[PDB]
Amino acid sequence: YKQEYDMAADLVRMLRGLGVFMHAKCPRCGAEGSVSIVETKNGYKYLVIRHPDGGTHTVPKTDISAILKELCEVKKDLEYVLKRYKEYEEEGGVKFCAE
Amino acid sequence: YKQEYDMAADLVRMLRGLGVFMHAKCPRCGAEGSVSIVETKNGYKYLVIRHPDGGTHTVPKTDISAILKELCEVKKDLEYVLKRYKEYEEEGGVKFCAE
Ligand SMILES: [Zn+2]
Ligand SMILES: [Zn+2]
Repeated sequence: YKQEYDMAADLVRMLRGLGVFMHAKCPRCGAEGSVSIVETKNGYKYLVIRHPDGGTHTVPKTDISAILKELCEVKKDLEYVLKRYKEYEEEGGVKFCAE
Repeated sequence: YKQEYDMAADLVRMLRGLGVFMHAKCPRCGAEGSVSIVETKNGYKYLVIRHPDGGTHTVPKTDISAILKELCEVKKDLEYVLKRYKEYEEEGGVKFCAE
């Protein structure tokens, strides 16, 4: 559980740094909110849901299904964007990385 | 030029929809600003730089080098995130897409 939780937390961290929108049903409230991470003073990152009125709830390590579902959707969106980059370089002749 | 410009504009559109942060040196000002797209009333999407005080400048079709450079950086960031998803699924056993 802790492994799976930290890998999810690590992805959410990376995506949040990029600006990537993520939303999920909170395991605690039932309410929709934004998926984020919090870092304890000791350097451990855990997952939370921030509900649009400010309320934030910790995601239990045994219940990350809704977070994994959203990470799945994000993964597909990023795959699609990269497929288009590949198309525009290989079929379109665009050299995005001038080299 | 128009082809290359529209493919870049199409990527910027997709990334902006995802929330992905993009910044570049404006071909007109010299100033740094955020890369975005604008859509004419007739449905054509062109590229602009929005400078943090509100000033927005059209990017000429013959001068998209700084936009392509940033799209290159974004591409590498997204490749890195997907490499980590692949690692966490294949080596970490995490099934992000429950199926
Ligand atoms: Zn909640
Ligand atoms: Zn400018």
